[PDB]
Amino acid sequence: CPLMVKVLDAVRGSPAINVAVHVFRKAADDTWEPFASGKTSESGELHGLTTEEEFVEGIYKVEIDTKSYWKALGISPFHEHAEVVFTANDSGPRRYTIAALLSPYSYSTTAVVTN
Amino acid sequence: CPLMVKVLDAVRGSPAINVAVHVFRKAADDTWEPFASGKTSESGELHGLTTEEEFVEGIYKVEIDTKSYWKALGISPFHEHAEVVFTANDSGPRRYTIAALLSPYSYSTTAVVTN
Amino acid sequence: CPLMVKVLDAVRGSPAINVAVHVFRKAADDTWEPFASGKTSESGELHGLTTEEEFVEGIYKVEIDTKSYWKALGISPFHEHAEVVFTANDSGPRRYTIAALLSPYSYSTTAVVTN
Amino acid sequence: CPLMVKVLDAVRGSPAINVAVHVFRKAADDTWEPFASGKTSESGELHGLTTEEEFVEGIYKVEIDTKSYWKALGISPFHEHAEVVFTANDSGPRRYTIAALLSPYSYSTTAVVTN
Ligand SMILES: O=S(=O)(O)c1cccc2cccc(Nc3ccccc3)c12
Ligand SMILES: O=S(=O)(O)c1cccc2cccc(Nc3ccccc3)c12
Ligand SMILES: O=S(=O)(O)c1cccc2cccc(Nc3ccccc3)c12
Ligand SMILES: O=S(=O)(O)c1cccc2cccc(Nc3ccccc3)c12
Repeated sequence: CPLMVKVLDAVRGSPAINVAVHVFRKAADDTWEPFASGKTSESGELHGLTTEEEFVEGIYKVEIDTKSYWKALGISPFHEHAEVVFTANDSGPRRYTIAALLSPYSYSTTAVVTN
Repeated sequence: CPLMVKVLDAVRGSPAINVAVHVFRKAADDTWEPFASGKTSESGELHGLTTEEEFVEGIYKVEIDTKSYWKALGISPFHEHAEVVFTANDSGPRRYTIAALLSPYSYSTTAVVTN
Repeated sequence: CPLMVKVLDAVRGSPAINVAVHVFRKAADDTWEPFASGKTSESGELHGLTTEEEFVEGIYKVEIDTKSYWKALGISPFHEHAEVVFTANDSGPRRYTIAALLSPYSYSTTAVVTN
Repeated sequence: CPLMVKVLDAVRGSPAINVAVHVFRKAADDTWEPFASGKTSESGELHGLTTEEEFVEGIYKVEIDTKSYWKALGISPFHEHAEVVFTANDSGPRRYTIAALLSPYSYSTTAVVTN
């Protein structure tokens, strides 16, 4: 599993559960092509988006539907979604964990790249 | 000034100077149309992107070109850029300050909205 | 003004107003001695804590009373307070801006140091 | 395991390994009494600090020696250490994960409280 997404709720101090995540890969004509999607689990995690074979070098975009999450909690948010755009590899494939720390008017995003 | 962007370097503890910023607005046909652009000053701030008249209701994307910034400092960062996507002025005109806190493998973004 | 504190509310996207701040300095006997205190203004900022003359070299602790802030807004937060502990002026006098970004179960803190 | 600490390096996008962590419990006379300590593992995690039996309600302080971490990497940091001060329980015991996201001049800290 080369790509994992994790989402935290900073208001409740909990995993952000059932958050939709859409992954896109940048095509040769500079457009965003749908690549993978899912929703975070009870632990706020999303695994099995892709495989090592399919996760080739290139620019990827991870969109996290933060607005719908806050809407379900009855809390007015600022952002439409959180966006994480990055180049897969320098490098030689390894494991990418993208984490998103959510607040209604702020978010932090981190990348842990491990062997 | 209804839209301001501020960028901080969390490695040096200093304003992030000369950071390129591109702003887009979502058109009726669902495409991102160029809206405004500029670079942060010596104080890490970018003003004068737009006017109250031109800053109508809509969905805006603020793209902060973080990769270029880090590379010039000799750092190969994770993200291509920081993205901040939000609905603006849907309850009348407001003033928006978008701040970004930059690390090579992480960023935080905040919004302060005033009436 | 060599020491400034700024506090942001990440739930409301606004300055955190009337937040109590206590500053301490480490004495030669290793105890924390009261150095200065105040509360953030309507802009979320606290100035005039000290002077260049009184702000000598040493280890300082800035205690930001975040729990009291959240409770008044009807929120039971995780942290008692945010702490920021740092050596100051060990390479000559500097100006320090300490910022805190507050969420109920998370905070970020930054420092901008200028000569 | 009622108390877990996790430390991330935001410059390298990696677990922060071999970071010293000291835990204190607030005594009746308002002093900090040493309670538990350790160093983060290769995964940047510290488990087995305490037991459910010993981890009674009260105020705790988790000190993360961030300065020594950056020093070993040859990077000049701002903070002496990161401090996380919190009340264990409202509530009825459960699991506390304290995470710290480290940059040389900034840190974020989060709490995930789970059943
Ligand atoms: O690791 S934990 O805090 O246990 C954690 C537990 C459960 C869900 C999480 C979701 C996103 C990030 C986390 N960690 C995190 C926190 C701060 C910065 C980066 C990642 C989550
Ligand atoms: O405010 S200051 O630290 O003075 C600051 C000074 C200079 C440049 C800054 C750029 C972006 C954000 C800041 N503040 C900030 C810090 C944390 C959260 C949100 C905004 C900047
Ligand atoms: O700069 S602004 O967002 O205008 C801002 C406006 C009003 C109050 C603020 C309080 C603390 C930090 C800020 N900025 C900040 C944001 C991110 C990182 C560091 C500092 C505040
Ligand atoms: O969960 S991961 O990113 O995989 C992660 C992996 C390895 C070490 C980590 C250390 C601290 C926080 C993490 N997460 C985190 C990130 C952002 C906010 C809160 C916690 C760590």
